[PDB]
Amino acid sequence: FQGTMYYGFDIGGTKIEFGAFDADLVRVARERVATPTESYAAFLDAIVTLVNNADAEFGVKGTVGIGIPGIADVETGKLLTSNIPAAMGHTLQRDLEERLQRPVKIENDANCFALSEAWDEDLRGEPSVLGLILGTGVGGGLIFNGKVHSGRANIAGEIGHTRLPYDALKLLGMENAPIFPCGCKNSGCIDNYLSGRGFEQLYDHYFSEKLSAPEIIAHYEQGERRAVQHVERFMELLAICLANIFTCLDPHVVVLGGGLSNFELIYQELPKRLPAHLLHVAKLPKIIKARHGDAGGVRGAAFLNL
Amino acid sequence: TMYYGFDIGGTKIEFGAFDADLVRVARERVATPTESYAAFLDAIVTLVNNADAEFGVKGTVGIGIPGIADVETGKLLTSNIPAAMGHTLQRDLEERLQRPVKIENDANCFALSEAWDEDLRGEPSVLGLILGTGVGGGLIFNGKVHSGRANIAGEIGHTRLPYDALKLLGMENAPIFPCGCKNSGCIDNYLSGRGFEQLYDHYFSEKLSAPEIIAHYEQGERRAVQHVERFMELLAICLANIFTCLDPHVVVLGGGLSNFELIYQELPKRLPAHLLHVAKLPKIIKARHGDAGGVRGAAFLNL
Ligand SMILES: CC(=O)N[C@@H]1[C@@H](O)[C@H](O)[C@@H](COP(=O)(O)O)O[C@H]1O
Ligand SMILES: CC(=O)N[C@@H]1[C@@H](O)[C@H](O)[C@@H](COP(=O)(O)O)O[C@H]1O
Ligand SMILES: [Cl-]
Ligand SMILES: [K+]
Ligand SMILES: [K+]
Ligand SMILES: [Zn+2]
Ligand SMILES: [Zn+2]
Ligand SMILES: [Zn+2]
Ligand SMILES: [Zn+2]
Repeated sequence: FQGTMYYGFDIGGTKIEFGAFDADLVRVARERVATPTESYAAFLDAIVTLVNNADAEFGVKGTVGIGIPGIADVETGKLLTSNIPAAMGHTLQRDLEERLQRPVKIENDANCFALSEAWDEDLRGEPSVLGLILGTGVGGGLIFNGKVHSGRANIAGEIGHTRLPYDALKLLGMENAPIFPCGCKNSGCIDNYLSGRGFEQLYDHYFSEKLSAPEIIAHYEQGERRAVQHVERFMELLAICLANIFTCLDPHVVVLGGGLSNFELIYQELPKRLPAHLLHVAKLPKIIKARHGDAGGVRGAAFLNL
Repeated sequence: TMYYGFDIGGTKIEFGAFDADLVRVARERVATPTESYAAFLDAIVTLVNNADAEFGVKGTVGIGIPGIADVETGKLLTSNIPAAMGHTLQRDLEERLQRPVKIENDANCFALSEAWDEDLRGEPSVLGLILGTGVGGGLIFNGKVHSGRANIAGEIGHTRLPYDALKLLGMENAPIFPCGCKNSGCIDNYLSGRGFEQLYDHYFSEKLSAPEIIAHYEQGERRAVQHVERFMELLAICLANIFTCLDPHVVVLGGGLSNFELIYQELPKRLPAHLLHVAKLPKIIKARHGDAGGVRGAAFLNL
């Protein structure tokens, strides 16, 4: 008999990342199916397919932990997923507990990322860890003394739904700054600026060409003028926004995840640009790239059931 | 054992002595001597010696300061006390008083003492907010203060106005106030009792005190009513941003402006529009130890 198997899902806009971990926490399955962002019955279908297929492959009933890009209402279980309008308002935990006939744990994706990153031996004893996801949206997971702070209403770490601070707006032209609409239905949330999507939207606003983030970064590496101006602006915008956040939270370690965390220039430029925007006595946190690559979410979700 | 706590203020120095059972047995209140650093130091030193002489012992010394002691050098950054800026307070006092001294941020001390109240025992998180000469925060998670990598945790006063607050204040026409930290537009200069006054004076060109403006508001005077409506909305917008980041279970307000009772009625009404749809309000309460939370938290550093 296989024993206990822990399944984790990291749900994104585009793909559902699935992982199965055995009794020793060795990853023994890895799947990536398309995220159905049309039907909700189909979104459920994808999740449900993955668990049953894995059930049949190892011949067990795995536990199910799910990391979602949003929040499950603490009273109703209904989802708020700002960059997934498909899933908005659904009782995901109950609906999956129905279809799968077992308990399901649901947590925010950045919380799961921060939890798994902070449980690494090098970080487990740090007094605080901030996990930041820069993907389709901007999300945070807050760990204090090794325990996730999920907040009054599962909102802790929702830095993506804070508005651009004055010094960022000044950088972007003040009354001429682009004010992007947000999936939360507010406007000017940093979710729409510091994410990989926001990086792209800012380029398009200033330069009127809809390039992807990888394309803009390749142009930057060739020293192309528009991309260089964009990247300079973006690095300063990211430093200003993070300096504000760090003046509030003052984390010991910041771990970055999501697609835009692979832009290596970030780790060189933040330490240079942050000091101007921090208090005189501030000391920089250690700012590091995710140590589990793109798997932090899957692992943290699986490990909810530990 | 006698435990001394000092809460050092923009305006005044609060002193308290707690006996072995933690009963408050001394209370003194001197003005904060913010002209000279010699005079600042002297006041603290006077209060310890006087209390030493009165109870005939050498009590422990915990101090809550409106600022940060550099984690590496011990030098102070006190944005609204230019007198103390740059000084090695802990070592200077340990010299003059010939015993160890603990130094912590004033809002940290306030939050710690408020969070250890029986009513708040077991809350997963507490945010203590000081709205005084400046704006300060103390973050408590599972009963323990998070002081941060460099003793900056909870420095929400030195975050800049968010876009929705600037829009409320006129965007490119919004007043951008200079800050004691040497940045500009920090909320320290807007949501504090001082900032409340500076916003009134910017819009109405009269330098009234916060109590005077509030009294005029209570009479229904037009300028004060406009100001208070603007202020309440500004406070809700700024705190909604902060609560979307921190999502605290309980928010305890302290400092002079926490006595403006309208705040407890208006925040719950005005916060929801600016929070996420699934946000639930934190319990928003007035300090349960009145003006003593800082003194008690400071004293109890040495517990
Ligand atoms: C209220 C909300 O929906 N906030 C979400 C936040 O919960 C989430 O952690 C963050 C990052 O997620 P992503 O993997 O890029 O899709 O995206 C924000 O927009
Ligand atoms: C960098 C700094 O000086 N920040 C301070 C902060 O540490 C402090 O908690 C806050 C409140 O203090 P107050 O009782 O009004 O005099 O005032 C802010 O200005
Ligand atoms: Cl004060
Ligand atoms: K989060
Ligand atoms: K603080
Ligand atoms: Zn938003
Ligand atoms: Zn190209
Ligand atoms: Zn400041
Ligand atoms: Zn008057």
